[PDB]
Order: sequence, then C-alpha cells, then structure tokens
Amino acid sequence: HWGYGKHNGPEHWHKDFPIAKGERQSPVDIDTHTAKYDPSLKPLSVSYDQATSLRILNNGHAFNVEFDDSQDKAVLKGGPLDGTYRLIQFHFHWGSLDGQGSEHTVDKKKYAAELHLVHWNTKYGDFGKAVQQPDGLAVLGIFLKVGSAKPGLQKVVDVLDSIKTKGKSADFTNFDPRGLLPESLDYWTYPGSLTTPPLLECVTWIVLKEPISVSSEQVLKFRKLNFNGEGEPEELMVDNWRPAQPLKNRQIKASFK
Ligand SMILES: CCC[C@H](C(=O)Nc1ccc(S(N)(=O)=O)cc1)C(C)(C)C
Ligand SMILES: [Zn+2]
Repeated sequence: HWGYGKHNGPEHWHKDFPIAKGERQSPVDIDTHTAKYDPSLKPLSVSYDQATSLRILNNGHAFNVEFDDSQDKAVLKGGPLDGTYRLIQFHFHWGSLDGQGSEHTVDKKKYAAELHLVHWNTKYGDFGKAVQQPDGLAVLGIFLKVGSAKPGLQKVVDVLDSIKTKGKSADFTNFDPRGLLPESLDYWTYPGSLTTPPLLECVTWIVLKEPISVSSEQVLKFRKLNFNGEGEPEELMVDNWRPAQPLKNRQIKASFK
C-alpha cells in the first residue's frame, strides 16, 4: 500500500495511480516573481463561526480533524470560487526537521509544515461525488514556520497522545478552526489535485501568503505520532509530504500585489 517510505513513497505512486503524472498535479513550487496579480479575484470569504468539529482520526498518513458537513456550517466562498464549499476536515503535512515538511514551496523554500483545510462544492451533494469533478474541492493551504506557539493549535497538540497509532480516533468537539488562521487572507491560487493517492485532479488550491508560527514543542509533538498500528513496530509519522510537481500548463494567480 502507498505511503511515504523508500519503497512505497511518492516516486512509486504512479504505478497504482497513473494520474500521478497528470496535467494538474499538486503540490507545486510557487514562484512568487512569476505569479500574476489578478485584480478580478475576489476576497476570500471564510465563514467558520458555526463550525462543528466532531472527531480527530489518525488514518496512518496524517491525522484528520473532521467536521459536520451535513449543513452549511463552516464554508469557504469567494476568491477564485463560484459557489459554496463546505469544510469537511483539516490535516497537516510535516517534516522530521524544521527545514522541511511543507508540500507547496515558495521560491523553492520549504516550511516546517503545511495545514490543509479541505472543502467540497455543495453543488455535488457529497464529498465522494465532489472528488470526481474538476471543481469539486477547494483546499485552503497555510504554511507553518517554527517560532512562537500558536495558541489555537494547542488543543490539537494535546489530544495527539490519544491517537498515537493508525486507526485510533478521539472525540474532538467544539474546536474552532478560526484559531489556525493568519491575519492576512492574501493568497495564491491554481488548479491542482489531491496530494495523496488517489491524486484526483479536483482541487482549486488557495495557498495563503502569510504563514502561522508554531512552537518547536508543538511540531515536536506532531513527530511523536505513528504511521503504524498499535502492536506493530514503531515508525514515526514524519515526512508525510509529497514534493513539488511540474507546473505544466498552469499559471499561478495572486490576489495581491
Ligand atoms: C477519494 C479521497 C479519499 C479520502 C480523502 O479525503 N483523501 C484526501 C487526500 C488528500 C487531500 S490533500 N493533502 O488536502 O490534497 C485531501 C483528501 C480519504 C481517503 C477517505 C481520506
Ligand atoms: Zn493535505
């Protein structure tokens, strides 16, 4: 099965998921000098006041904080998007070292981690239908650098001991994802894909320009998670990121000058 090791990692994925070599794969490097300001892009609208978190799950590749997406409670609209996209889960990718871990890069710079807030287009009725459409998902990507702690992340950090291994879940209600956002909503946007198998080309990527800062202790706790299940040999969940893929016939647009 796919993963992030030498024998089942990103270089291998194309054998089971040929779309790995497709025309709109993610992540990509964001060359800031080549991205074009698009004055017709609208401001993002992030409406998370009614968010209802439910559960946190270690799925063997990352951990997902899941939300009630059966009503318009936490939605993303505006920016490059037409219509309403519902928040279904967020998760992170991170490194074994502070100098790596992000999936997107910015002028080839790697951040310590990257947060993905995953949303799906309500016109397709459910998430499984949405992933089969070219405009099915909108993922808000936010870079993490190591410095000061992010207070709004701490409730996530503190439950991680309870979901150490693959297949473990824990109740995770009343979490407010607004506490994970930077001050600015300036962004880059481009059409791409899921960054793990099945690598479906269904994502409008919206990557914020401003990173959040998290503490060394916070990212260290991410690195104590396990890819393996309980009672299996311990493999630390680190370096669960896919490297930058060729941009091909795409232009990255910026919401800002
Ligand atoms: C068909 C999809 C399967 C489901 C899924 O949501 N996968 C997924 C993969 C990558 C990203 S990312 N890194 O934001 O691009 C977001 C979601 C699954 C396996 C149930 C979690
Ligand atoms: Zn992701």
